Order: sequence, then structure tokens, then C-alpha cells
Amino acid sequence: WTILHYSPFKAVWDWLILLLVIYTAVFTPYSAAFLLKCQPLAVVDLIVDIMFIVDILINFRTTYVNEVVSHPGRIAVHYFKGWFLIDMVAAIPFDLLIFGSEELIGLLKTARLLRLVRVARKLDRYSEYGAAVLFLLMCTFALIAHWLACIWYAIGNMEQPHMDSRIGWLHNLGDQIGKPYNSSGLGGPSIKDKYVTALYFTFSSLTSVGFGNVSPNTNSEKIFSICVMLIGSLMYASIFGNVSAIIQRLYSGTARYHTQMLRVREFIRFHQIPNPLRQRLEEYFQHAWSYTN
Amino acid sequence: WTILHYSPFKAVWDWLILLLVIYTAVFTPYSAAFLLKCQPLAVVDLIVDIMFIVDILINFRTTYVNEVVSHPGRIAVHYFKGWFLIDMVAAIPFDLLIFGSEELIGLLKTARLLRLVRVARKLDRYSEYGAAVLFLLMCTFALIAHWLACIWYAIGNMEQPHMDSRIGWLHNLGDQIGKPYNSSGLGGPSIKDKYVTALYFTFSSLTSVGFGNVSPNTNSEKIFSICVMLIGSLMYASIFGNVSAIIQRLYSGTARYHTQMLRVREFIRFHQIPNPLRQRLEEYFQHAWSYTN
Amino acid sequence: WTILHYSPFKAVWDWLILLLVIYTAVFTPYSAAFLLKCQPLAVVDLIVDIMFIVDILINFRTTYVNEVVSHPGRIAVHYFKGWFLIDMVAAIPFDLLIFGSEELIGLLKTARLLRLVRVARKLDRYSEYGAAVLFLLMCTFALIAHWLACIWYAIGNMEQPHMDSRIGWLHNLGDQIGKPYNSSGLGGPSIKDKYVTALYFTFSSLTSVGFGNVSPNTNSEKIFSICVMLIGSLMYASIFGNVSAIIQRLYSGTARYHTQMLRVREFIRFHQIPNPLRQRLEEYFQHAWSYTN
Amino acid sequence: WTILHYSPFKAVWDWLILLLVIYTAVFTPYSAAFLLKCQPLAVVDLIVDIMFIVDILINFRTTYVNEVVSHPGRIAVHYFKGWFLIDMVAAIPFDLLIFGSEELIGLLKTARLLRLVRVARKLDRYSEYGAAVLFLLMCTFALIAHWLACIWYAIGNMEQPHMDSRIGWLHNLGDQIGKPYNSSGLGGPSIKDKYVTALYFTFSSLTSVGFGNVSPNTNSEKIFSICVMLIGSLMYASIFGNVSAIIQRLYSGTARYHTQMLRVREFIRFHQIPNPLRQRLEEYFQHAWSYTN
Repeated sequence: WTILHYSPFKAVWDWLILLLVIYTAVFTPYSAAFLLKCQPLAVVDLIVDIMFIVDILINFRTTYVNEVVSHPGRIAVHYFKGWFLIDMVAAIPFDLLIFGSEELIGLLKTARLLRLVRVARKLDRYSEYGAAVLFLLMCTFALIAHWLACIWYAIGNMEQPHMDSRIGWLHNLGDQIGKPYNSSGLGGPSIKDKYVTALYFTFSSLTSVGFGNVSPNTNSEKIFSICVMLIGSLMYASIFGNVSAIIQRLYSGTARYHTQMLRVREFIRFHQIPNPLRQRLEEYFQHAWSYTN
Repeated sequence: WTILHYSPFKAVWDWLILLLVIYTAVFTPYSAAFLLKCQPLAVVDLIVDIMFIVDILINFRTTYVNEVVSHPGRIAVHYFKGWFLIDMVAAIPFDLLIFGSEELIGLLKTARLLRLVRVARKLDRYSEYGAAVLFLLMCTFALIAHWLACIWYAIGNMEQPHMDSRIGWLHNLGDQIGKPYNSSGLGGPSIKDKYVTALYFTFSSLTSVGFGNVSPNTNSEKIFSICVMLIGSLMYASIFGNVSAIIQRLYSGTARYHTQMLRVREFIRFHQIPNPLRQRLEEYFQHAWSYTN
Repeated sequence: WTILHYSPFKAVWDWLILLLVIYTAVFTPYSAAFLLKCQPLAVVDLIVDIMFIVDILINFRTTYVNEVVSHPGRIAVHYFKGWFLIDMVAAIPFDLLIFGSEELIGLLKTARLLRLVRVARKLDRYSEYGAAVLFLLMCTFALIAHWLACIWYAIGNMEQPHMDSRIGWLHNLGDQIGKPYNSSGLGGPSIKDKYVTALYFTFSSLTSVGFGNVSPNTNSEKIFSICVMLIGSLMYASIFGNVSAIIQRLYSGTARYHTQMLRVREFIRFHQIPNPLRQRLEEYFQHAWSYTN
Repeated sequence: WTILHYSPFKAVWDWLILLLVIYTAVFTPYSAAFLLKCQPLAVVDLIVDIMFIVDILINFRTTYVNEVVSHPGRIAVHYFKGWFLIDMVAAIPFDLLIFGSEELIGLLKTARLLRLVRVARKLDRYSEYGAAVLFLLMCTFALIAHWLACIWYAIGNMEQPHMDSRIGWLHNLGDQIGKPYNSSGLGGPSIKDKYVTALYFTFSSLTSVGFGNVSPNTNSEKIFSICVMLIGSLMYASIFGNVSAIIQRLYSGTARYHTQMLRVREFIRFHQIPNPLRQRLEEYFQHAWSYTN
């Protein structure tokens, strides 16, 4: 058998794998930052890993254009020359292969972030619709804010148990919500308080509003904020440049319509057109425009 | 009888109903957030509800285009197939029908916010003039800031009387203005202090300036700010994209004029035109431009 | 005698009166806000008032276009029908006519701000050059920041001596710089400290950065900040829209040059042009472009 | 001998001198602000000064266009009439010529900042590639942030040892990180803490996010922030206007492609083209576009 790459099955499968790549982009950075020391999430994480291996089999059994190539040997060799390496490294189950704690293993499972490359390949499918690229651009913004929230928590959590003298952002969070840290590192804020504060601070940093309660005090926190001010300004020159451009592209029929209507209105004023003729001019423009766009 | 939809009466009535929809958009969210436990506002609220019912009768008696249809049966059936459902639900007097406190009834009167749909329909009338769409866009910005101020006060007021341990924004407001809360929830800021601080914080959040005195500390306050940072950035890519585009559209005659004037100026420099001819060139451009735009 | 409106004298006089209007726009709001209870400023203020009266005489003796009109009666009648009223009210010496303190008289001298209308008239002269409209736009931004700094100090100074209980921005300034207010309103910050802090806060508010040390606490201070967030966002959609557009207009020769150069570069790549011909193509474009712009 | 200005040697040498100008732009302001009272930096600083003198010799031995001029006398005279003065003053070793402390001498070595003019000349080379002008624009932004960080530290360090009464930004930094100043000016933050805080504050000021921990309190600090709010807004109207324009220029093939594809898609919808013809239309557009761009 062989799947045609343009078929309605392969279209639905590629949009299903977009949602599983978004699951990887959320829960892999989160587990590596917040959770390092069956459940519904533990079985879902296995189901998703199985579907990312099934997608390797579909890539051995899909046609390609280089009109179409359909021979299984020329398909398999094209994948082995192309993306099979990255798609395989994104699937190696290192948790079953290494023993050196669950911290090393859970950090090594960040190799799953190579699944973002499956979305970077298939942009010919995903970018075709204006409403789909608006969904992509807002998910890219919300995922950059989330990955930075995981890095910001790693910077806090790698300094809170140190000889910090109560300066870093996690001690200040403990004081600000009335959940202070004891000297042994016991007590303190919950994982919900620490995650919600980290995500709040990185949306605050990226959108460039500082409400004054979370702020960087250690040199590592300040160097992280210098980097997020560089990222946030390149990202606003790119993402929110493109988001407004796609909104203005969706609005483009109406933007042209107002422009041509005002040219007709000024022509009507300049020639001082009488009402029995004027109605025929402006009703003709409405008929012609609604007919042809 | 039957109203022509293009008549000067129906034009004035549609602009009158825009101002009554703005009254609904201000005073319905405000009453549901700040006031839940005759006066000039109580009689005005009844007068406005009566005029929104009269508008249902005008919709049973207005022509429509599908050239015009004027038969009262084809008018009435078109409205029953179309918007009559939403226009009726926006007019059901639930305060006269339900008994379960004045809190439930006052919250249920938020069904009046369906009147915003009357403005979403009639955009063919309201968007025709550049100065009118500037008035709409600044009212949309000021109303989003006000609706968010009502949600932010609901988030504060649903946590201030809880076992909060004096963390949320209303306790901090009480301390900052020297009107502290007693343990029983007595004393505290006035409704003017709480409304002005809520509206100040949501214009602060939407325009992305944090002056440092109001800030989100509870997880619900931080999740609200994460949402207002997403809303504010999509809204600036849309509203303030469009506001500058309409200002640049109003300026477009002058923007073209400077561009053509500088082309003529560079042509005059490049050919080194003598003054007796140069004056005739640049005065001709001024005459021709002021004649034709 | 009669001045030709296009003469090199009238050109120099109109640019001199722009600088005297900027003096009025700075020192009239400043004196009315900060100074209300000879010196170099007192004699300069008289010299400037004399030159704004001389400009009324020049307006009785200047030609106008309605080709030119040069008859002194048709000049004088055109000015009496036009701007003479506003130009006269901008020159009435109320300090010599009224007695009711120096506070009323100094506030009434704000009638001099009508001199801003002389700049609003003569925009045909002042907007002709791209570098001059950049100077205007940055002076409009710096003057809006200064007028708002005078309003913000009036809001502070009308509440500091009240039964405020040490909440408003001037008490907090006194504490922050170690110059606290005594209970009698004695001590406190200097006029330099109060002006520099007011101007700092309004550039902070207009550019939407809040560094956290100055913040609005009273309802009047918060309502002022709600207004400056509305002004600042309309102003950025207008002034900094136009400033970037004028910078991009000054850059337009280079922006076209890169665009045409890259079209020629892609044509050269697509046809795979040999070097002996390629040099002639790209050197011709450099010669033709530097010849014609 | 004589170097051809277009040769692959002179191309590599001009890109090497760009990296040595960036070294000067970083380490000269840093040494003059932070370090004023062999090592790897002391020998690198001598090596760089030698290479900037070798570049004067290359300028005496390079052809120029005024087709090319290659005569060594006409080359040398063109350089003596042109840039030789500034290139020589950028190389005078004042440290070997003056004795009046190492503070005066180290401040006088800021004459090396004239090397930025070598980059301002050669923009015909450096601006040719879109990825190179993105590297320039982000280095200009990061260097403006660094030069302002050196000025901000000079403003702090010229007031910290004064009769300040613990108001200025360096005393507040000492308190915020638990490294307070003793009355003699001993103790306090390290040069890493002071530099990282100064650079953090100027990226914070330029990108218009104030996180609330560093803020200007003295009049000199507030006047510096008024200036950085003026610089940052002109710079965002220029640098981040241009950075988005170059990103949109790099994207321009794809932006045209989506626009033409949607015109073809709307033509196909409007004429209701049957599938056997539709495939030939849209595959032809893909073939023609991938052939010609």
C-alpha cells in the first residue's frame, strides 16, 4: 500500500500531528523544569509517543514530488536521505535505555522537542489558510512565553536552595503571597503559584509591561531579562508585524472597497452628479463589487 | 404604513440607537459588577428599555433589499427568520418574571448585552464616514477597558471577603489610600475608589504601562493579567492598527500632495528649470491639485 | 508700503515667529502652574509680547492670494474678517487692565496660548521641508509632555495642602528624595525637583514605561493617568506614525534603490549572466540611478 | 603595489575592520566608565590599535572611483583631502604623550570612538546583504544600550560618593542585593553587579518596560531617563521600523506568493472552475512561480 500525500487522510493526519506537536511543546518543557524530583497524563504521554512512531511508518508509505513518486524503495530512500534521522532521534526512548537519576533521564526526554521540526517542514499545508496562520502565530507567542517561563523557573530554582540570602524571585514570591520559605527550603509557594508567576512574568516581559511585583534581582535573572527584551523586540517586529498583516489581509476586500467607494464619492462631488444619475453610479459600484470582489 | 430603510428618519433612528447601545454597554456591566447587594438612572434605564422595544416594532415595519421589498408579510417573515430571536431575548424583562435574590436577577439582566449585536449588524451605516469609525474605534477601546474593569472588580470582590490573608488587590488599595478594611469587611475604599482603580488598572494593562501601585498577586489576578496581555496585544494589532490607518486615510490627500510635489521638485532640480518657467510648473501643480484632488 | 508674502523677509519673519510661539508654549504654562504665589526672563517676556504685536502690523501690510491682492484696504478688511480677532485676544495685556490677586492675573495670561494658532495657520510654510516637520513633530511631543507636566503639578499642588493624609504624589516625592513636608506645608521638594519629577512622569506616561517610583494614588491622579493613556495612544498612532513615515520618506531614494538593485540581482541570477556582461548591467544601473534618482 | 578596492582581500579586510570597530565600541566606553581608578585584554587592545594603523596604510594604497584611479599620488592626495585627519586622530597614542592622572588619560582614549566613522563610510559594502544589515541593526541597538549603560553608571558613580543621603541608584542597588555601602564608600556592589544592573536598566528604558526595582530618583537620573525616553522612541521609529522592513523584505517572495495565490483562488471560485482544469491552473502557477520568482 501507499498513501497519496494530498489525500484527505494525509490532510487530517497532518492536522492531528500539529495538535500532538503542541502537546509536546507544552508538557515536555513543563515536566523538565517543574516536575523533576497509571496517571491520566502518564498514559496520554505514552499514547502520543506511539502516534509519533506511527507517523514514521506513514513517512515510509507516503508519495512525494521531486509529478509524484510512488515506488516504496524511492519513498524509503528519500526519507533515509532526508528527515528520518531527526524523526528517529525524536522517538528514541532514553528512559528505557539509561539508569544517573530520574533528573538526568527527565532532562534527556527534552529530545522530544525535535518534533517541532515536523511543523517547520509542513508549512506548505499549515500556512495555506489565513485563520490557520493566525492560530499558529498566537500559539508561537504563547509557547515562547511558556518556554521562557520554564527557563525562568530553572534560574529561580537553581538559586533558591543556594547561599542566596533571600534575594531571588522565589523568596520574594513566598513573601508576597504569605507562603514564606523556611531555612531548610521547606514551606514556600506551590507548583501552581510558581508556574502561574513564571508565566505571568514572561508575558509581562514579552509584552513590555512591568507591574512591579515580580522583578529580576540576581545577575542571572537580570541577564535573562536582557535576553527576553532582545527576544521580545525581534518577536514583536516579526509575530505582531505578521498578525496585523494577516488581519489586514483578511480585511483587504473591505479596505479596497472603502478606497474605491471614496474615489467614486469624490468623482461624484467633483462632477456634481445629479441624484437620478448618482444613484445609478453608486448602486452600479455596489452591484459590480458584490459580483466580482 | 412602512419605513424606507434609507429614509432620513431611519438614518437618525439608527444613530440614536447607537447611543442607547453605548448606554447599555456602560451601565449594564457596571450594575452587575459594582451595585449588586424613582432615581434618575432608574427611570432612564426604563426609558431606554422601552426604546429598544420600539425598535423591534420599527424592524417589523422597515423595507429591506434581497431592489427593495415593501410587503408587510415579507418584512415580518424576514425578521422572524433573521434577528427577531436575539432582539427579543435582549428585551425579555426577567426582573418581572423571576423571584433567587436581586443578585441572580441583576446578573440575569446582563442579557441586555445582546443589544451590541444591533451595532454589529448595521456596520454598513456606521462605518461609512471616517470620523464616525474613529469614534467607534475609541469607544470600542474605552468599552473593552470598562468591561475588563468590571471583571477585575468581580475577581477582587469574590476574594476580598474570603480567607485571603490580605493579599488581593482590594486590601492593597485600602492600605494605599488610607481607607483600610476591618476584619469584618467593614470600612475599606468607596465604590468611586474601587471603580476608578479598576478602570485605571485595565487602561494601564491594555496600553502596557505598569506604574507599580496596582499589581496582580493572587493566581486568579495573575491569570486575568495573562489574558489581558493576550487581548491587549491582539487589540493593538487591530484597533490601533485601524485607528492609524483611518488617520492616514484622512491624511491621504496631503500624503499624495507631498509625494507629487517632491517628484515635481526633483524634476525641477534634475532639469535645472529657469525661474520664469519653474513658477509656471509649480503654480500649475498647485492649481491642478486644488481643482481635481 | 506692503510686504510680499513670499519675500525672503516674510519667510525669515515667519520662522522667527515659530521660535517665539515655542517660547510662549514653554513659559506661559510653566508660569501659570509653578510660579503663581528687571529679571532677564521678565524683560524677554516683554520683548516677545512686543514682537507678537509687531506681527499684527505686518499682517495689516502683507499681500495675500484669493494671483496676489496688494491693495491696503483689501488686505486690512481680509485680516479683520479673518484672524485679527484671535491675534488681538492673544495680545490684550490683562495684567495692565485687572486688579483678584496676581494668581487670577497670572492664570488669565494663559490667553497667550492663542499664539499656537499662528503656527496652525502657516503650515503651508512650515511643513514644506522633511527635516522641518521632524523638528515640529518632536517639539509637539516635547510640548504635550510639558503641558501635561503643568496639569499634573496643578493636580498635585491643589491636593498637597488639603486634608490629604499624605497620599498624593508630592508627599511621596518629599519622602523619596529625603525632603519631606512639614505639617504646615513647609520644607518639601524644590521647584526644580517638582518640575523635573512632573516632566519625568509625563514622558514616562506618554512613552508607556512606568519605573515604579512616581505613581497616581488619588482619584484625580488616576483619572489624569486614564486621560494620558488615551492621549498617548492616539498621539503614538499619529505623531510616531508620521515621524517614522517622514524618516521612511527621507530614506525613500535608498529604499527604492535596494528594491531595484535586488530585482536586477535576481534577473542576473535567473538568466545566469556571464561576468563581462554582468558588470555592464550592474554598473549601468549604478550610473543611471545616480544620474536620475 | 596597489590594492583594488573591489578585490576579495579588500572585501575580507573591510569585514575584519567591522569586527574591530565593534571591539572599540564595546571596550572603550566600558573602560572609561567602569575601570578608571601583560593581561589578555591589554595585549588585545594593543593588537587592535596596530591593525587600525595598518588600515591607514591600506588607505594610502587602495584604488578609488571618481572608472578607477590607481596612481599612488592621486590616491594619497585623495585620502589627505578626505578622511586621513579623522583616521589619524582615531590613532594618536595620547597615553604615550600626556602625564593629569590615569583618569584624564583613560578618558582621553575615548578619541578611539572616531573608528565608528570607518563603518559610517563603508555602508556601500556593509548594507548590500539583508542578513548583514539585520546584524548591523541589532548591534546598533545593543551598542546604544551599552553606551547608555556607561553614561548611567557615570551619573551614579559621580553622585554615590557625594553628600547624596543614600538616594541615588547605586545605594539602592547595594540594599536590593544585600551588598550595602559603608559610610566611607567601602563595601557595596561589585563591577559585575553594577554593569549588569546598568545594562539591564538601559534595555528596560529603551524597550519601555519598567520592572520597578531600578528607578531614577536624583534630578540627573530623571533628566537622563527623559533623554532615554526621547532616544528610545526615535530609535524605535527608525531601528525597529527598519528591522521589521528588512524581515518583510526577506519575506517578500512569500508575501507576493500568498497574494497571487489568493487572486488565483478567488478567480477559480468566481468562475467555478471544474477540477480537471483547476488542477492545471494552480499547478501552472506553482511551476511558473518556482521558475521565475
